[PDB]
Amino acid sequence: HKSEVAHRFKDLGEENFKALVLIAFAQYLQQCPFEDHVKLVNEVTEFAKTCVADESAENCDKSLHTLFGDKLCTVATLRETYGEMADCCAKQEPERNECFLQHKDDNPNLPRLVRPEVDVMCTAFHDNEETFLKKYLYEIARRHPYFYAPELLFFAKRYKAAFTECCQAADKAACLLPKLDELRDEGKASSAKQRLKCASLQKFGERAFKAWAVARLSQRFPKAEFAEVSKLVTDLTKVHTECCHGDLLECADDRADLAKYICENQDSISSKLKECCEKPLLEKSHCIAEVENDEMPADLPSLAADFVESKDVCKNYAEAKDVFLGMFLYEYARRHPDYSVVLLLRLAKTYETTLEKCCAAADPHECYAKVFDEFKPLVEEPQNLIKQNCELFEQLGEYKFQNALLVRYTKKVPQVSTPTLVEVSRNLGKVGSKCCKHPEAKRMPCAEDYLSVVLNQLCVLHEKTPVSDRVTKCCTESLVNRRPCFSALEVDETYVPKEFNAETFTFHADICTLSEKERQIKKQTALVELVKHKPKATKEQLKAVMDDFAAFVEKCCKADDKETCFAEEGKKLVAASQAAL
Ligand SMILES: CCCCCCCCCCCCCCCC(=O)O
Ligand SMILES: CCCCCCCCCCCCCCCC(=O)O
Ligand SMILES: CCCCCCCCCCCCCCCC(=O)O
Ligand SMILES: CCCCCCCCCCCCCCCC(=O)O
Repeated sequence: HKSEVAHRFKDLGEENFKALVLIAFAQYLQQCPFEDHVKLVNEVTEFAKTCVADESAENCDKSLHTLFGDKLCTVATLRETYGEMADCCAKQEPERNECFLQHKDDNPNLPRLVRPEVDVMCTAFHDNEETFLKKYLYEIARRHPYFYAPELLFFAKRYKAAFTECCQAADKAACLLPKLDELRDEGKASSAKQRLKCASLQKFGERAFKAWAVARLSQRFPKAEFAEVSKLVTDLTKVHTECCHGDLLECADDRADLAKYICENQDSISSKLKECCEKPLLEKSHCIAEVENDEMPADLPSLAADFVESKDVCKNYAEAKDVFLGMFLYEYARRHPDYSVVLLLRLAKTYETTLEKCCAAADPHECYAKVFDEFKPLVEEPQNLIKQNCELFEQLGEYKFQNALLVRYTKKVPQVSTPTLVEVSRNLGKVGSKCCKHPEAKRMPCAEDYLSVVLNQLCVLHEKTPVSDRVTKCCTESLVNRRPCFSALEVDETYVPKEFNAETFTFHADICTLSEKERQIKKQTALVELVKHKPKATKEQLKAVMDDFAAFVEKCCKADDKETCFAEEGKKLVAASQAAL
């Protein structure tokens, strides 16, 4: 097109356009005040309309990167506020855009965003909807300069829906707060998935990611032929690499192109893409990436004929090893939408090892004969862990389950700080609440999806302040052995018990007025501290102390003159508990 500004403006619409321009500037000029970004947006938008009325008007022929860089270099305080970044303005466009990219601050020093009171939010939202929503969109964007813009917009619209609905309800807070919590959770989850997947693309190279994409794309598109899944894997690897580099426009064009291709070849790929492919370009790739798995073909043979009994397995494997393993993965994954991607990768890995050991042995066709028998245990491992853990979650509530995990992982890595054990145990509990309500046929993908974020959050924390050599080993391992590495952690039989500190086990009547959430975190904190002090306590002993404590709390929150109850009965509870252990 003669005018990229005009074409993007027509295709996106005025509203999406303004929001995206705001996110972009917010991500590059992370320290300018909101009203500055508003003025930049309005100026750019006005220019855009000029180009929509006539693509030949001056400057409309310029590229997007040139116009963006020009507006950046129009900020008069650029050198005072950003220093080096102002030097990018001396370069010509190919180098200028890259320089700006590099000078994005992934960790700016900005005060933590305070969630105001529900009445304050609803009042501002009603009295000034667009400034209320846009200011927050800027506050979020400036704190995630590498978060993909369009997805941030997709979140923003869900925030708008949350306020439009809840600020009319009688119990506003009961409506909104859970929704704001969900949005926050998905936001940090996604924002960490991005960083994780790029760090894997850099650490382990294109091949491993290609493997992953074969598995997931095959579960999603079982009716597609291998050549098509392979074409999509190559294009998807390109998209991810480019998006991990950072350029918004390049990444967007790559995703839009892939979406166009997938929508023109629906019959070759999937039958559940009908509506996604009718959505506007802004939502297309997003919709296609979230679509449910396609129904798998009914009359699918077993893999025995192609990958075991057939002669030429070694010939077809040495001919193009990665293509062959890709074919094995493809056939296996499209047959098992129930398996996790990582599990399929342990299968493909195992099959690769044995094909390596057997095609060089006396008789290959006999060495690799009973290979699929090797898959069974690797498959039953996550299955048994799911059955047992969801079975435990059905017995105990979410909270008591959290306490079970708390005791197990505290005994496993007692060197981890207390608040981190509490937060990991509670998060794992939430994963149990969410996935255990699916049937078995759909539980393992769920767990993986959630575990990858939880075990990810742990690892970043552990990187900043390392404590356990075993946890470091699990965090530096390949993303396929990460979860198994954590499951392999054993109780630390070398840990020296922590010194008894009376205050750690002293309780005051304020606990009676705390919210259920803060009361829970207080008791769970004391429970971790209790296991760290008496790490060798047995399940029954621990239950006895916890029972004593629970009854003690309900007695002192029910008594006249509560503080003396907590101090007296507190002394008795502690003495008795030390004696029992
Ligand atoms: C369409 C071809 C894609 C290439 C497929 C290669 C399959 C390799 C299978 C081994 C598992 C790969 C998992 C990554 C970890 C590793 O490097 O070992
Ligand atoms: C003068 C222009 C400055 C910058 C303009 C804002 C950039 C807008 C381009 C982003 C459009 C995203 C297209 C859809 C994304 C996707 O399908 O993946
Ligand atoms: C990064 C996605 C951009 C749009 C192209 C994807 C459309 C094909 C659907 C396959 C998506 C599978 C799940 C996400 C893949 C990924 O980004 O790693
Ligand atoms: C920063 C250090 C964090 C260390 C946290 C220690 C607790 C590890 C949590 C392990 C969860 C993985 C669950 C896999 C299934 C299993 O329980 O075996």
